[PDB]
Amino acid sequence: PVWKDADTTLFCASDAKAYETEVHNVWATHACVPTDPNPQEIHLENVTENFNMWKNNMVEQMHEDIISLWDQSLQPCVKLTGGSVIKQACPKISFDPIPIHYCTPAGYVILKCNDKNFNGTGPCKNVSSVQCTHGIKPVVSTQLLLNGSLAEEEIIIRSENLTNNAKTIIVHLNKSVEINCTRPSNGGDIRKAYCEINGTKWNKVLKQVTEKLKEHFNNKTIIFQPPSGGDLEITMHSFNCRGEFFYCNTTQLFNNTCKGCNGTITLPCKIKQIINMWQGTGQAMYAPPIDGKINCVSNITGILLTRDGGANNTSNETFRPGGGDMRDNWRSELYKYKVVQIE
Ligand SMILES: NCC(=O)N1CCN(C(=O)N2C[C@H](CO)C[C@H](C(=O)Nc3ccc(Cl)c(F)c3)C2)CC1
Ligand SMILES: *[C@@H]1O[C@H](CO)[C@@H](O)[C@H](O)[C@H]1NC(C)=O
Ligand SMILES: *[C@@H]1O[C@H](CO)[C@@H](O)[C@H](O)[C@H]1NC(C)=O
Ligand SMILES: *[C@@H]1O[C@H](CO)[C@@H](O)[C@H](O)[C@H]1NC(C)=O
Ligand SMILES: *[C@@H]1O[C@H](CO)[C@@H](O)[C@H](O)[C@H]1NC(C)=O
Ligand SMILES: *[C@@H]1O[C@H](CO)[C@@H](O)[C@H](O)[C@H]1NC(C)=O
Ligand SMILES: *[C@@H]1O[C@H](CO)[C@@H](O)[C@H](O)[C@H]1NC(C)=O
Ligand SMILES: *[C@@H]1O[C@H](CO)[C@@H](O)[C@H](O)[C@H]1NC(C)=O
Ligand SMILES: *[C@@H]1O[C@H](CO)[C@@H](O)[C@H](O)[C@H]1NC(C)=O
Ligand SMILES: *[C@@H]1O[C@H](CO)[C@@H](O)[C@H](O)[C@H]1NC(C)=O
Ligand SMILES: *[C@@H]1O[C@H](CO)[C@@H](O)[C@H](O)[C@H]1NC(C)=O
Repeated sequence: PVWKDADTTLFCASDAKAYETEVHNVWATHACVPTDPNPQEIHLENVTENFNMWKNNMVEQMHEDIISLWDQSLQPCVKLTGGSVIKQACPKISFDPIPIHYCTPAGYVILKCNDKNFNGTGPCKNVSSVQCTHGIKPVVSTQLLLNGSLAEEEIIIRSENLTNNAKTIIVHLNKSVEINCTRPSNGGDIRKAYCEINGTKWNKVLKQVTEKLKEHFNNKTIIFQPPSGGDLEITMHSFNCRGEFFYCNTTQLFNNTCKGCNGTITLPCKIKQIINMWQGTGQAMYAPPIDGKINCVSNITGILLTRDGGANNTSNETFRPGGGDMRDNWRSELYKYKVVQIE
């Protein structure tokens, strides 16, 4: 059985619950099938295959799915896509992502790279074939990748072209770092929140990230700086928790000084009603946050970085956190997968 590289229309599988009102469950109930009860990958003996996580149509297909899911599930009170102003009801929803499997139709298979040091591009020497990917949670965020999978050996640097500073860098961690975010109790500032992180763990992992980046940039000095301009979605770590949009200041995470800084790091945050959408250009206005304690505990599993340009003539490389193109979030999980057509 031989194959060739090809794109095709995939379908999706999930474990959505019948009567759950959570928006991810409802969308999967009507747009996905139940997950494969007996999956078994086929190892391809002595096969080496090339992959390119930055040129992978699975990413675009997942992007279209998550756009469609958010479009049917989140209802803003006011939607402003340039000039036009749509007003409607904005009930609060139940929101928590569930795993989605992407699967091939007849005549196609997914090749899976099992190399534990695979960086996302180039050859792979331990290859298997599957009918479906694993369950991928579609977490929308900027700056930090949340609730993903971990690199199995070392910290992995991913980029389409590291020399080109316009190309985003995905840092894939091998040890997750918890981020615990709370909008407490109540009143009438209901938007003020905070995220707590173990500073010992975070600064240890950041140290390891800098050393790994030194390996790629001629043992140069590595400097982290906060973003340099942009809207709040770019300059802040943005994510959705229980349907509410949190914006968190990550200045204390990207400080090169760390000494007397081994305690809990408290990130100031705020819940925003007016957000610049990631699906398409436009603003959306939601209703004020629900009452009660709003809390999310997540795993930081990767970091999105942009390297500063114009530093060739210096001894430093400066890196800033940088989300915005949600495709890279899906890429960080689909990197090991590629679709081929069974000849
Ligand atoms: N047309 C194809 C395309 O690629 N895009 C369409 C338009 N986009 C955009 O304008 N921005 C800029 C905007 C700031 O100005 C922030 C956008 C963004 O990340 N928002 C965002 C919202 C909520 C959450 Cl929870 C989140 F984590 C992120 C990217 C998205 C990119
Ligand atoms: C290939 O990958 C598998 C995981 O699917 C794992 O046992 C190991 O990393 C490799 N095994 C062999 C026999 O090469
Ligand atoms: C990934 O590995 C390939 C070798 O297969 C190499 O050519 C490429 O530059 C690597 N990229 C990074 C970011 O390490
Ligand atoms: C967080 O990470 C731990 C180990 O790193 C893992 O066991 C746990 O399932 C992760 N939590 C989530 C929500 O993925
Ligand atoms: C993670 O990777 C780094 C190298 O980048 C290594 O020093 C460290 O020991 C690894 N941690 C684990 C838990 O494997
Ligand atoms: C990578 O980027 C650098 C700088 O933009 C460029 O000189 C080089 O040709 C690029 N390599 C590829 C394969 O595009
Ligand atoms: C998260 O933080 C809240 C308040 O700061 C605390 O009550 C809760 O126990 C924390 N949970 C974890 C898992 O750290
Ligand atoms: C913080 O991280 C360190 C090292 O990972 C760990 O020993 C400690 O239990 C964690 N929690 C606190 C409260 O220090
Ligand atoms: C984050 O906090 C620092 C001070 O703690 C402040 O200077 C900075 O403006 C804040 N970030 C944003 C995007 O407002
Ligand atoms: C990460 O997973 C935990 C457990 O499933 C969940 O409570 C949390 O809300 C998730 N975080 C995000 C940002 O989806
Ligand atoms: C900066 O780096 C790029 C890619 O490595 C190179 O093409 C360019 O000549 C360098 N310096 C300047 C001043 O352009």
